[PDB]
Amino acid sequence: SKLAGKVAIVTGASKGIGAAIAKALADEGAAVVVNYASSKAGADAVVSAITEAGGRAVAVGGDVSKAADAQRIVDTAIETYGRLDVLVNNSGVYEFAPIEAITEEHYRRQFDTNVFGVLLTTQAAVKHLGEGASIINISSVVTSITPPASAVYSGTKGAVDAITGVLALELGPRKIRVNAINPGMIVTSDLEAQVLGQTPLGRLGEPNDIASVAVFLASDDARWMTGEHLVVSGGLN
Amino acid sequence: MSKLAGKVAIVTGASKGIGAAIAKALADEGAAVVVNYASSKAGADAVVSAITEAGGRAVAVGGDVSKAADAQRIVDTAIETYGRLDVLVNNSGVYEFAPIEAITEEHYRRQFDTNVFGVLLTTQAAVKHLGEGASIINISSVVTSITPPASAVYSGTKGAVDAITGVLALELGPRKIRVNAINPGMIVTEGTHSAGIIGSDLEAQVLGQTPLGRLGEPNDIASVAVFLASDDARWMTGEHLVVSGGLN
Amino acid sequence: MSKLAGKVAIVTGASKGIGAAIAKALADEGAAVVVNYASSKAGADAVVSAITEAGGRAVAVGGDVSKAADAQRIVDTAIETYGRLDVLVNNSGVYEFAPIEAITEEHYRRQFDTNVFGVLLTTQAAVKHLGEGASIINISSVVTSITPPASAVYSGTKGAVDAITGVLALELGPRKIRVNAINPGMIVTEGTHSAGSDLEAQVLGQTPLGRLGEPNDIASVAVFLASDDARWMTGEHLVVSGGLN
Amino acid sequence: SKLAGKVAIVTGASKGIGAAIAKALADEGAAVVVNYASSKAGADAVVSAITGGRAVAVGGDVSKAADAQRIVDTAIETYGRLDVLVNNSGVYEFAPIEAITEEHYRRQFDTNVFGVLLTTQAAVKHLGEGASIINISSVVTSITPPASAVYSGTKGAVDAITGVLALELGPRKIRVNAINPGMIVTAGIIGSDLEAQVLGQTPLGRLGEPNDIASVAVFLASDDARWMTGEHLVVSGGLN
Ligand code: NA
Ligand code: NA
Ligand code: NA
Ligand code: NA
Ligand code: NA
Ligand code: NA
Ligand code: NA
Ligand code: NA
Repeated sequence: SKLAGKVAIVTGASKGIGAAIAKALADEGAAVVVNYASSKAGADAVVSAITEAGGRAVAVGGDVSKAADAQRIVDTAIETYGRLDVLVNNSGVYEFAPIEAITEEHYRRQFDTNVFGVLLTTQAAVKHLGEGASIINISSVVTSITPPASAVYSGTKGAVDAITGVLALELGPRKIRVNAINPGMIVTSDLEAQVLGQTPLGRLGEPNDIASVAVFLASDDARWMTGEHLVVSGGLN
Repeated sequence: MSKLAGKVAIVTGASKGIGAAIAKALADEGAAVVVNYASSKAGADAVVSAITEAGGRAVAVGGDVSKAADAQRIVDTAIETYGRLDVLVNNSGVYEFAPIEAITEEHYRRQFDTNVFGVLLTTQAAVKHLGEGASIINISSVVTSITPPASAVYSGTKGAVDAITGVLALELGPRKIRVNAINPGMIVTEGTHSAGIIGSDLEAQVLGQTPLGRLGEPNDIASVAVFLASDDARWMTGEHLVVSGGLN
Repeated sequence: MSKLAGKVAIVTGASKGIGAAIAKALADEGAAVVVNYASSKAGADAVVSAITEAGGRAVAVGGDVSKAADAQRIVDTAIETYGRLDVLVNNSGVYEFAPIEAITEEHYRRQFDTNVFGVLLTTQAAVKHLGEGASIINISSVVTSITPPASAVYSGTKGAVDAITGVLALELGPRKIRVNAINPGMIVTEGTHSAGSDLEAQVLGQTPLGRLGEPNDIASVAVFLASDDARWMTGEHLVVSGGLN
Repeated sequence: SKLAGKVAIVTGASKGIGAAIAKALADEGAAVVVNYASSKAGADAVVSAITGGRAVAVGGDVSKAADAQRIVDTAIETYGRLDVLVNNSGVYEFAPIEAITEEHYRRQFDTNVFGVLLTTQAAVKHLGEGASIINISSVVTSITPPASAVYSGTKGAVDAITGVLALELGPRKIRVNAINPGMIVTAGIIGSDLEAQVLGQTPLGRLGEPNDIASVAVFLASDDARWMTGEHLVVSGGLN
């Protein structure tokens, strides 16, 4: 198993992409700290699924935009499993608005979680990370396609892309890898039909389309990649 | 003929450095310029006197682009003073470096509020007065290409600016308002290259990676701003022009 | 003040379209222009007449940039006629589309030889006369960003031009010679917009600025890059497609 | 096993990157046609190393249309199918602009570009839903080093070809992606000096090895990459 003995944290992992990454990491033998912001029951079902199949996992509630919660999520990993190897920053929220409608709260809520939350969780994690560790930031294909009415959301993801490249260089001497995945629209309307029509591989994405890439980046198979942004959108860029 | 004859521009963060040089260069091409400053009134007054002494029009206005009321007042100043608005240069920006271990909430908020939110607020207030042929220029940074260690917050702000540039290019395209970014390299005091000064270890390191063999000075950026502001760039929108002497 | 007063430029493939508009636009800023054509002598002669009748200096020279001797003669024409060389615009280029199944050796070679080897041979000849402040402008294409179906060879060639631009910027930077690319979108006959095909319609629908590009859209960016206004830009690739990328 | 029942072709596979890719893919259950331009011994060695699995050596120069076709026919004749193509066959030569010749241009573009197009063209007949094409390009398309105009040009062309074919073959659900390797140690003062200079610019603090590329090829060949096409993965230890 690619991640035997390793320990991963996945933020935003009660549902959807985060949930699928937590399970796929466990399938390769990582113990997984399943952080949830919203739905506790979803996270408990992720833990139950991991543990039923012979894995180890633990759910932990918390809001990554708050320094104390970010720290507690990292502590959980160490207090429960004694080590940390992989961080998946997946906690993200989204809201669209044209330039005329953008409010301060629209700006703050998204930057606080999508950017400051990545920084706080990563800062907390870095204390425990050494040679071979892998940090995976979940960004979005919007940094390539930058759609109308997405200035703040795409703004947050542009910030994540840049942070990924900074930390790759900064943490390189410590041999900690930092990469991004830039997913397309992932289904867990007009937009779905539009996006489908622009998607070369002829379907909409699913959570496990992202999960398999996160596992690759988490594993030693990606030991010579850092600072990369992998667009996982079925060909849309 | 002057490229910006009869036009009006706002330049945010224009008391010094790049923004000051941009204001002067836009005025040189006939634009009347609202010189916005965050706290150096004396700097902005100097830029206005240099503009008017050279035969141009300009007016200083103080205000924090991160505060909606100040964003609106900066834009009102253009319309009240000159009757119209054609060019917005979002240059207000602050910078601070820190490794991941030293990042704090205030370090994060201060840079994002000014370098991101201030761009959105100023642009939001301006667009109600922009029509076909208008040009918004966002001053980003070469850090979005080279992403140096200990710049996670700063570079993050500029990544955000780069993506906002793309979004608004698409969003404002049907109104025929252009939106582009300039991504400056490290910029040093005007006269540095003529004085033969390498000022610091950081300057030396960037200079060693700069193909053109010096560091940029403010007028290096200003001339690109005028280009993007003019009709010469009419078929460019959503671009990010790295202006670093070849460092990327 | 004319931005290129006293400078000398070469524009390859300048008998029509983008090339022609670039030649006229450089001369409008005071450059003397060597107007190179591959086939159409009459196109080049009318570009020259247009320039001289507007008070500038220009000369036509026929030649195939994919042949070393012709690339060298194009450059020697600048030096013999005007004494110097400051600006090279590598615009000569051909295109042909074809799906992978249909690609032929001739379809590959003709495009690579003109679009890539021609740029190399011309730049090579020019560099012998370029000094500080020189500017080399390669005409690439938006296809390097959008990479459309059935353009493997053509996009291949422009992808090569994009890379060569980055290499030569680093390579010639210590000599203070700038090297940049323009990556035009689809460009149609001048006047098509003001006047009012299915591919044209498709590309128009995908263009944020609401029309198709015309040659002067490219020309004015070429003048910028040729000038001292762009003195702090080298190795860049400017997409000039009305926002399509 | 990620590529159980699948068949792969890897071009220029007698040494270095290509050989390591061939062993990695067969390690996941794929039958590998191991193309070599010259070193039959190396290729045979690779095949021997493989035979847990299945493999067959084949000589050919992908720049020559008939050789490219025979590489693909070898796959179909020996194993009945074709699922993965790795276009690795590459020559490299460096020269500053003053030193560029017609022969230096042609030999690189013929193998690094026309050979990719010929081999791909032969192969696509046989490729269906879930097939994966992997083009080995180079980090040079990001870093564009001096004295590499022709070699970086070839790789810039491969990057663009990758994008075109991802969109072109999308409707058939054939994926097309590139790896952009950094310097992979696989001479004299020139090699040592270069190695130190690249090490110093490499954030992960060593030089690349062939397996560093191989493991990424196996990912792109596999279904784990089923939602990626038209991508270019830099595998350089962080140098870009
Ligand atoms: Na885009
Ligand atoms: Na695309
Ligand atoms: Na970079
Ligand atoms: Na570079
Ligand atoms: Na694309
Ligand atoms: Na786009
Ligand atoms: Na580069
Ligand atoms: Na880099």
